[PDB]
Parts: sequence; structure tokens; C-alpha cells
Amino acid sequence: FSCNVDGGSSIGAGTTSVYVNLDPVIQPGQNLVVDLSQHISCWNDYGGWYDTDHINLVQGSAFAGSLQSYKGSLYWNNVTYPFPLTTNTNVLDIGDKTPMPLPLKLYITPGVVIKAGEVIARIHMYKIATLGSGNPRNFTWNIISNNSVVMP
Repeated sequence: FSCNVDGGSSIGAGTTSVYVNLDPVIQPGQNLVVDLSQHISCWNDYGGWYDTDHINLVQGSAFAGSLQSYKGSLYWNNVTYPFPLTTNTNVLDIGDKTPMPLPLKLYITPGVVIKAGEVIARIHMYKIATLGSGNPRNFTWNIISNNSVVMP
């Protein structure tokens, strides 16, 4: 099983930065939307569903730093969860060789409110395969803003 970030080289496990661009001014009341499906893609290395990969997001995935007082949600594979995650999410099954956008979005309801270069969130993803022990792997996606977000 493999993933990549913005069409970069493939990743089999570990921590990777995912740099995102946010709306630089946000109204009070309103969500910021981070669409990670436009950043992360993943695929099965053998293909054809012979040894399908089971992927879920893991309990404890959370905002970082001063974003921890903000409410949030996380959309994963057709289900909306409260963020930070207090449970694991449903499982997404990956069997195709064609890189698939991760069905993953993050909603954030907050002067400067996000700093350029600030870790916004730490999303732990788990993979296990179907055959044998399953060759379980852990991924962490550190989401980081390219730019400041301000309230007017």
C-alpha cells in the first residue's frame, strides 16, 4: 500500500507534512474547509483487489497548538465525525492500482487565527491488508497552513 502528497514520491508509512492553502479572511460563524482529497492519494500496489487494503483514521487525531480550542469536523468516506477524533472512523477499502484521492475533508470553526507555517492538525491513518498478518502500517498527516487566517 502506498500514498503520495501532491503527486510526490510514494510513502509506505511515517509522518508527512501536507501543506494547504486556506481562505485568508474568515467570517465569525463560518467554517474553514480543508479539502485533503486534493492533496493525498493512495493505491494498492498489487492491484485487482487480490489483497485489499483496509484504511481508517485513528482515535486521538486532533488539532495542534492553539487550534485546540476550535470546533471541528472531519468527513471521511461518506461519514462526518466530530474532530478531534474520540473513536476510530469507518474503514475505506483500497484494492485498485490507480491512485485514489483520499475521501477526506476537515472543517474548522474558529486578529490572527491561523499562522502561516503552523501545524493545524495531526491526522493518524492506519492500514492493514487482508492476507496473513496484514502488514499493518501507521501514517501521520501533519496538516500545515501556507498562509495566515485572520478575522475582520
